[PDB]
Amino acid sequence: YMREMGTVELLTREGEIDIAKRIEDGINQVQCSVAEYPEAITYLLEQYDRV
DNA sequence: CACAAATCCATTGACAAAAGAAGGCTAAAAGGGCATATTCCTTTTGAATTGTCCATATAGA
Repeated sequence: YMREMGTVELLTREGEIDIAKRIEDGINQVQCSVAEYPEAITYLLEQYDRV
């Protein structure tokens, strides 16, 4: 385990910021893909009524 | 050998204890959420197999 974790190198602070921006990009892409789906709204409407 | 009485087995009935449940409770058990910065652990003996040279037989030059 120590070897396989030692091959990978650490991160720079700006590096971590880059990775975080990548994650936001992914999550926003998936939220937009959900947004182009009408039943994505229908399910939330039904659930609110349930509450 | 029949008729008169004391002694048995059965239901009425009620009555108290006991248990199966149900709810109301409370102790407890299990999640979840934490944002100055944390970067690589602490005795031999023998046999059988496996990896290492050696004899050697053959094939080209």
